[PDB]
Amino acid sequence: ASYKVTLKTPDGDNVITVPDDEYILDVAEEQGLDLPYSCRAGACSTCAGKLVSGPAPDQSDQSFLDDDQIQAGYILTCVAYPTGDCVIETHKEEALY
Ligand code: FES
Repeated sequence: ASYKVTLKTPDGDNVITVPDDEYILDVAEEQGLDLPYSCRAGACSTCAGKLVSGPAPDQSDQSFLDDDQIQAGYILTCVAYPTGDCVIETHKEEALY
């Protein structure tokens, strides 16, 4: 299955198609977007984004955000799979400090 993921970047909004078994960061980069990252292993906050609408992405592979933050919609985009059409704001790391 695939989903329409709207990424709202500081530069502009981009609607891309992401399959249910690929990570959002991976697919965004394939489409020419430049999103932040460092570890790419779910263990830091560099790739953080925030869910604006749509179902929550599958974060079973993330570990850095606290249960509280997954709670509130923060997403580690490097290890997040989409689970429905959704809109995510990227570059949100500063927001977690
Ligand atoms: S780049 Fe470290 S958690 Fe995604």
